[PDB]
Amino acid sequence: MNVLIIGKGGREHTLAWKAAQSSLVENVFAAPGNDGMAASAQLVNIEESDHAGLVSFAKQNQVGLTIVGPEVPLIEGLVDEFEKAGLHVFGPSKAAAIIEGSKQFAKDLMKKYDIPTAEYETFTSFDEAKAYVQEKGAPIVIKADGLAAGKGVTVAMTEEEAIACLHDFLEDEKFGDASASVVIEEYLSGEEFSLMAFVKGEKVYPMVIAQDHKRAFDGDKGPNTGGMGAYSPVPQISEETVRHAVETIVKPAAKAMVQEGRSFTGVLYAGLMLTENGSKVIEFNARFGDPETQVVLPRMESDLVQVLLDLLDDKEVDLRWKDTAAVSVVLASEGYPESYAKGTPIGSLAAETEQVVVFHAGTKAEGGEFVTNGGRVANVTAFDETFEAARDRVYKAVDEIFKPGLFFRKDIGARALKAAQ
Ligand SMILES: Nc1ncnc2c1ncn2[C@@H]1O[C@H](COP(=O)(O)OP(=O)(O)O)[C@@H](O)[C@H]1O
Ligand SMILES: [Mg+2]
Ligand SMILES: [Mg+2]
Ligand SMILES: [Mg+2]
Repeated sequence: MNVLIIGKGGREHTLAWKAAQSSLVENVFAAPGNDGMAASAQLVNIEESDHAGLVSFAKQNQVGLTIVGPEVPLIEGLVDEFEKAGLHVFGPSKAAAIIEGSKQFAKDLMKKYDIPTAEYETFTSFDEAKAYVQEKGAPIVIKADGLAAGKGVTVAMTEEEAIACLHDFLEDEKFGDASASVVIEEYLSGEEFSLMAFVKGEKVYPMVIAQDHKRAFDGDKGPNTGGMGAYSPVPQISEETVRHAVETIVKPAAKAMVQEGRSFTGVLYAGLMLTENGSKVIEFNARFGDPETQVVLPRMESDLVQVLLDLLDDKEVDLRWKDTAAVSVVLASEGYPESYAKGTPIGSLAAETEQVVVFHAGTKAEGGEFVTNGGRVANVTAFDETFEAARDRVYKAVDEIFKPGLFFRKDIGARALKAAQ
């Protein structure tokens, strides 16, 4: 079988990495992919907005299974297109991807279907939003409805902070139609973790959970990021905690989507907040998370390709997970999240430490080496029998392949490790 992974970041590398270990697969294509990915996936110069060249390529090159990595193509219906071409593909329809694409939709669905989440309202009028902020007071969370790039959530500690954001979103339309509408919801606290699951209709197959550092600098201070590293398992969250969110959140969400003419096949991502009231939904994503995938896929014992195939056909799925833990650290470019440097030489990026994989997020091959090719560059990930073992090993390799121009956090998984004792 030929498999087509789509996307260009660290998640897609892990996908190409895992698919390549599969015994069913003759060829793995990544489109576009990136240059660190090349031992795993024959790259393909079709960009991922290129739904037509992707469909055309896959149709003509006998792709038996396409996996779609990023959410925009899904939100914009790349899946529907492949199915029109008769192509076998893993991911949600444009109708299903709405569960991530419109946060209003997901807030409303959870409400309608009694799924635990922050209390909220959604606004299209700035005046009415502001009056609601002034009624509820701060803390309060201001969320753009549509994608907005990850940089469209503001946790406001003051009403002035909230009203400012409502001004950017609604009066200035910072994010266009993405911010044409706004979710305002209650501030929740606690441990945040990712619960991803393989979903098709009402069938849910949970994956092991992960946790990431969304914040730029150590001690979790600084602007937000797209992930500065993560790890799995999450020791300080019980096994019953997870089994419970699967039954009261994830399966109900899957079933809810079916019963709204929006049946969901793909990866459903529940980012969850374990509050003093129990687990609550911060948000759904409609695909593998980044960088959650880099620490979650390697722990899967099963063949992913076999797994997806049994899911798409409607057969018994045999999903087995490894006991080993994995921990991953992001090497980011100086300036990130804000304006960052492109072109920095960072060497071979290939550690000597064993039981390590560097998944490339932003990198180009140039000069026999790698240049920085993005805000977040690499995902030094390591595996081991227990958390802190793997945690110690990552930073070993972190300290091997590190080159000037990159930074990172030294405290990944540290707070979890402590609070786990
Ligand atoms: N209600 C909330 N209470 C506390 N923190 C929140 C809330 N909503 C979001 N956050 C924080 O903001 C981040 C981004 O919000 P999220 O809803 O997950 O949207 P995005 O798709 O942009 O990631 C989260 O990962 C979490 O750390
Ligand atoms: Mg998130
Ligand atoms: Mg999201
Ligand atoms: Mg079989």
